[PDB]
Amino acid sequence: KVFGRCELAAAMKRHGLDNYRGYSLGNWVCAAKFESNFNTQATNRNTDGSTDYGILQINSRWWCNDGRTPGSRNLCNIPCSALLSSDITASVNCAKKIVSDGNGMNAWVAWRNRCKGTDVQAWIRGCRL
Ligand SMILES: O=C(O)c1cc(O)ccc1O
Ligand SMILES: O=C(O)c1cc(O)ccc1O
Repeated sequence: KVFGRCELAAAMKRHGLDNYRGYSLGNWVCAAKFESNFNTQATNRNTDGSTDYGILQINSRWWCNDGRTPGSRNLCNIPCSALLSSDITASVNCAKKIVSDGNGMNAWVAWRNRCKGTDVQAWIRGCRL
């Protein structure tokens, strides 16, 4: 599913990401924009052999099982394919674990390089929330 900007903001809010670990909703929308272009089906292979999955591009080396990433820890206890669903529940629950692990949203390269230090509130402006 390719979400609209405000559609995804509303879904993320309903699932508890607004101000989760202190990160306002616009941070999460901005991160999804630049990780996946709001596409739940996005997949991208990493140099190290792992793959990133879903709207928040969650990585198979640590967080989910894709059956082809040697050394994977599957810390979210899910198949990576669960991160590609039109239902964002699995992606959100796994993201909550990731963001809580001490490094915050710096875990997401696109957030660090394209959202952090910007007017992230812009990503939710005009949205019914
Ligand atoms: O909250 C959700 O899971 C949700 C899912 C959608 O497909 C669209 C809007 C939403 O708010
Ligand atoms: O592709 C981009 O860099 C981009 C940046 C924006 O601020 C808005 C939409 C986009 O597609």
